[PDB]
Amino acid sequence: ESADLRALAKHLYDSYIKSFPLTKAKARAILTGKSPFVIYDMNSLMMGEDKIKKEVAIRIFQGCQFRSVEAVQEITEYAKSIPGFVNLDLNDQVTLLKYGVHEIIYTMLASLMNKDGVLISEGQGFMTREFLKSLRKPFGDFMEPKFEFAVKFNALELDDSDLAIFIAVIILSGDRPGLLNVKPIEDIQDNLLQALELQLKLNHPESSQLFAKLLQKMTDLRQIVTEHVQLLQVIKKTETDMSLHPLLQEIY
Amino acid sequence: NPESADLRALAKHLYDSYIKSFPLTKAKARAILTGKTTDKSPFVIYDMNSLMMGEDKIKKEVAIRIFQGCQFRSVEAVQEITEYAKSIPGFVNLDLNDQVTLLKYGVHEIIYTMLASLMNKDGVLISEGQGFMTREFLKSLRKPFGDFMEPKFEFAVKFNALELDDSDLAIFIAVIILSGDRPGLLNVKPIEDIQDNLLQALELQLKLNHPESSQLFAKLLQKMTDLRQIVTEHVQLLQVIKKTETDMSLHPLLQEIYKDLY
Ligand SMILES: COC(=O)[C@]1(Cc2ccc(O)c(CC=C(C)C)c2)OC(=O)C(O)=C1c1ccc(O)cc1
Ligand SMILES: COC(=O)[C@]1(Cc2ccc(O)c(CC=C(C)C)c2)OC(=O)C(O)=C1c1ccc(O)cc1
Repeated sequence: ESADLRALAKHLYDSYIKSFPLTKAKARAILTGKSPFVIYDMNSLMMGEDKIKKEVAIRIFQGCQFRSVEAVQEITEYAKSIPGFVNLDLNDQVTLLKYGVHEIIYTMLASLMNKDGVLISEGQGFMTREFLKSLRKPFGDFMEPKFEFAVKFNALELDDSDLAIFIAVIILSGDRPGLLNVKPIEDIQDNLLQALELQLKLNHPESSQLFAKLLQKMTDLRQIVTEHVQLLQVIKKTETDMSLHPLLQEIY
Repeated sequence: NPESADLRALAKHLYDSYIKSFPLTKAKARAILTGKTTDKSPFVIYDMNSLMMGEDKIKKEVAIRIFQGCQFRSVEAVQEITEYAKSIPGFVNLDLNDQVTLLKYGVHEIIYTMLASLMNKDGVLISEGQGFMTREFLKSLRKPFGDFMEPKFEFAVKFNALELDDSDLAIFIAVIILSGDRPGLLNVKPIEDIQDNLLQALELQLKLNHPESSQLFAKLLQKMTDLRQIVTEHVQLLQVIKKTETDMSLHPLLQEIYKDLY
């Protein structure tokens, strides 16, 4: 019966590796020392465009949104590999992904961050924390709360096999508004929570109450998400130069 | 068999995303139209009085109010197709300008493909299938509004005879969006590679779902010629409206789609 939880752990690890090119293992190997191009100022950014692929702060934010949409499809694919997920009411699958992707993006973004900056373009670049802080308000305070979260999150020293199960727990949240059949969602999350618990005991025997400490980080995650939504409004309200091509507006 | 297993998974994925993106499926449309039902029975608009009463029953000039109404729903349909497109594996990975190009030229061919699901020889479901507007009433509309819908009906009765279900249409409308032959595409090869995979997916789906339908795949692909022609006539008809009805307002998103279209 513990054998089924190990099978679930391995299953989610295998699907996580398939769905996400840039693992934490890979990201960590880079961040510590195929060296990446560093963006530390406007001049290094300008030259960066030759491998990054009107105003600086707006172009960066927009680029980030384009790449965020690419990640949502990777997470959607991963979600369909979670035992029981596709058997749920189709409206509930949509609800769980709509509310879940933001929490997952910031969880996985921590894998790409240290206190000094963040890997960009599947590890091709490194944009410095200071450069992002240096953008004219309100763009200068967008990434900073994410860095704060990442520093505290990365102190848990989770690996990819741990994060694979954790991400599944996030997706199967029974408290998303508008859910029609909460029972099988909580029943799957119960099984994932059991699998995560055993994973963290076996993988981190020396790490006392790591399970508890990880679940507590959900608080921080949700604050980071609501804070981003609120700052997305300040943009929509007061930004004249944000108006993209009407058909691009639709995709985002 | 392992290769064909990945094509079944792609068809599954696309159908699943089709159900999520499109509130009114062919399956629901046909259940309303084939008049089996007591709860799903539509109110029928066939004349002015039934249109007037339809205003209370369903939730300026007549021909204009109907045309302004189709405009707004077309916009809402562009939204649904755009949401579907994002779900097609590889689409959001493509160049940003090419994503815009594929949608610009693709959405109207998809609108008319899926409008067929809502049509029989006698008329078309309106207001999410609550209403039904007769083909005769639409044809009797003041020139040039009288012949906007008739070419869609002509296409629909022929297309509908292929007897495709939603699981077929999900892969077909994906094949339409990933068209490498669109004017102004910067990188064609990555589009063609996605369409290759979609076409394999469609071919196995039509073979498994329609075993006794000879060359249904080839016959479906030929219908893409008919869609192309319906869009041209539609655009020509809009040019006439702009000049004849200067007081009538086209939607910017639709204007942007129509801007320098062939
Ligand atoms: C989970 O990770 C991600 O989704 C991202 C998306 C992404 C990919 C390539 C990129 O060049 C960017 C641009 C990142 C910035 C900070 C302008 C984002 O992949 C990243 O390497 C990265 O830094 C991401 C990212 C996502 C959301 C953000 O708010 C910031 C970065
Ligand atoms: C989903 O239903 C359709 O496809 C349309 C849109 C439609 C929806 C509700 C409506 O009330 C109407 C007609 C408008 C009034 C004010 C009675 C049209 O219903 C139609 O009869 C019709 O012709 C629709 C249509 C046609 C062409 C398009 O490009 C888009 C929608």
